[PDB]
Amino acid sequence: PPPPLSHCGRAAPCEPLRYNVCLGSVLPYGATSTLLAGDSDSQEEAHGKLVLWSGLRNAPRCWAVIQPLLCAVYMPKCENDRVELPSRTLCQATRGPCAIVERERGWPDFLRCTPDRFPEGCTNEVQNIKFNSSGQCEVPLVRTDNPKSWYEDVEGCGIQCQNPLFTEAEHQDMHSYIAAFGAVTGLCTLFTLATFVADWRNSNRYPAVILFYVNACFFVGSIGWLAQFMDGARREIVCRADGTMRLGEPTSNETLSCVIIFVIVYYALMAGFVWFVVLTYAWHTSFLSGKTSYFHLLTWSLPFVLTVAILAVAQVDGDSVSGICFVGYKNYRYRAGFVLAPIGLVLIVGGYFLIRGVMTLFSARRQLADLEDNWETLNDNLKVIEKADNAAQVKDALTKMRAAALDAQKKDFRHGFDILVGQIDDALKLANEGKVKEAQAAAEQLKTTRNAYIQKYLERARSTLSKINETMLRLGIFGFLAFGFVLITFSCHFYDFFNQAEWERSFRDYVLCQANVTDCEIKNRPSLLVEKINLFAMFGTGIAMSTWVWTKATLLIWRRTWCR
Ligand SMILES: CS(=O)(=O)c1ccc(C(=O)Nc2ccc(Cl)c(-c3ccccn3)c2)c(Cl)c1
Ligand SMILES: *[C@@H]1O[C@H](CO)[C@@H](O)[C@H](O)[C@H]1NC(C)=O
Repeated sequence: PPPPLSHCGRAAPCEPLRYNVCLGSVLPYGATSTLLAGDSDSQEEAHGKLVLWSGLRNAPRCWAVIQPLLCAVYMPKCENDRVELPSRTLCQATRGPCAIVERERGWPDFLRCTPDRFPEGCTNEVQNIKFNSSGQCEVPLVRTDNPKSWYEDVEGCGIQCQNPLFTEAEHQDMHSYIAAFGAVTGLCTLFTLATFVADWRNSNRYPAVILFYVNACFFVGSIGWLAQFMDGARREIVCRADGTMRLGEPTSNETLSCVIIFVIVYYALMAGFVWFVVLTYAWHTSFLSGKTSYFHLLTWSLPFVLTVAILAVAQVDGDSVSGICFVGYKNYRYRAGFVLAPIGLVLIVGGYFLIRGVMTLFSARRQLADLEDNWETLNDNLKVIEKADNAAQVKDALTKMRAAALDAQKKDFRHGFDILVGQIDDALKLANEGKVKEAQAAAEQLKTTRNAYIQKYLERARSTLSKINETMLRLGIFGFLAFGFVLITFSCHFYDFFNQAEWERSFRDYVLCQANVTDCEIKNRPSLLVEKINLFAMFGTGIAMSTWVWTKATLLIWRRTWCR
């Protein structure tokens, strides 16, 4: 029994302990003092302050070091009218893990590690006392030892893998939607690819070959989206090794599984849009075999660059609702710059080719509509000269035929119309002179020039309009239909980015309030039905482009291979 040092003590009247327990541990000493605790001026009041301090049970790292400190200040050892001052080593041990205390409320003057009221080289009785109460994390926080997993300053607790803003039943509902849409797309797109490889001889040709790689992109995308449906795959792709949600991937000492599924989904998504722009450019140029090298470069290099960029900045995060890893689930700025930015460009570039595509379709359609209008004006006015008996009537119909000839005129075509124009002038002089018989005979000469040379150009014009009937219009229908779905996808990704500033605030507010309790309400969360609309647009194009081989010719392709 050695006598303790003068500086490690403080002269105080020692009153007996009311409670024989401090924060779930027995006390050996009998007397205490309420002067070390500034706020407390009674033992009952000290226990009333200790029960508020015990609210730090959550966050084990702080709770493990604050328990011997709180008992050394509020319920300390008092013997021979002197209270034991707590050692600075016991005090400094809290400064680090209990950094949350300084931030949330701030350390009081009596609980600050100053050389006075906290001296060095002092042996405490609380140091001998062992506390077994620790390791408590309030859900949605899960107990983890990984420092790169601890949510905010709550050292010891990390954010759980399952999204706390959505229920277990709601997850099941979204996963049922992804399974159904994924399987239908997966089977439809594979069928198209199987039909294309079966007739590869004829199939590897523009513009049909474009749709083959389009489907290939939607097939790979389906594999990545359906990957979560393997036993325990969703809680391997989206969940970290400790059980926390995956963030900032590629991260150190963690399975590549997350960035694998991200690369498969995002790359096949982006390459699908570059192949869409190729399809729209093909519909523009239809009105290309030597450009195959240029097509395959941009469709596989540009998405590669964007994917490598995301992996370099490490912005791959995982959502339990989607069941896949993606760019910018946490930091939406990186999502907009890598999802809305390229999808924004494909609507500008791809759309421009669809606009100039219909522009040329209706321009060439108008050319024959105007030339057939002038053909009838010539035919009807010739019947007027035939019907006419007056020299003024013949003169009137020839002047109408002359204006219609010049209107239809605007080298092989120019030479032919000059003969007709010249013949009208030769006929016009006869009408001016008063001759009706000679002018009517001259009009019949225009019929022979029309019936053998001008007729051939009209026949060639009507034939080109019949060329547009099937494939020329089919590619356009698929191009506009795909554009529609891309416009839906853009709107859904934009809606998310728009409200992600408030959804971050509401997610943070719900997790931090549930961290401590002896009700918490979700302010606002992202709309799942809008996410279902996005998946309807994504998988919708997958099935919509799969209908290219939905022709009568493909039925005979499968019948021929059946015999083989
Ligand atoms: C509240 S938060 O943590 O900011 C958060 C949480 C979840 C999301 C979110 O929308 N997740 C999600 C949930 C479900 C789906 Cl299907 C998707 C999706 C849709 C289309 C393409 C790829 N993934 C995405 C977002 Cl943007 C933000
Ligand atoms: C629990 O943590 C919140 C901050 O997330 C804080 O406002 C609250 O005071 C803490 N509870 C206790 C009892 O200290």
